[PDB]
Amino acid sequence: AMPMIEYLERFSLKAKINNTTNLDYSRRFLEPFLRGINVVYTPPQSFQSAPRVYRVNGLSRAPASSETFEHDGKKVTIASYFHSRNYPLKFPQLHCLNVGSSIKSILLPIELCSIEE
Repeated sequence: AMPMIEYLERFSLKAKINNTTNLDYSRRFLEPFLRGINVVYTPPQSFQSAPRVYRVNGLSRAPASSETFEHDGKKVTIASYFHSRNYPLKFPQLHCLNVGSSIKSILLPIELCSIEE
């Protein structure tokens, strides 16, 4: 598993990667580029889930700092969602990956995604 963040830094930015770097604009322009890819999502062990390969429809219309999602009739934000799940996000203020389907969109920051070499 090659960290998708590593891919972004080396290939997408050609510079330094971080939330302090303008990966936001890279996120928005890479949307069609990632639309139709497969990534291995490495879940924090608080999730108790196995590294799952998700099919990327694309990227979310909003950054994970603003993106709320319905989980059991309750909406929370992905930034706080991972943070309380014992995974402090390094890219919380950036767009989240949209995998799965239109009916149920799995939104996960590309920080936790790895690309299968």
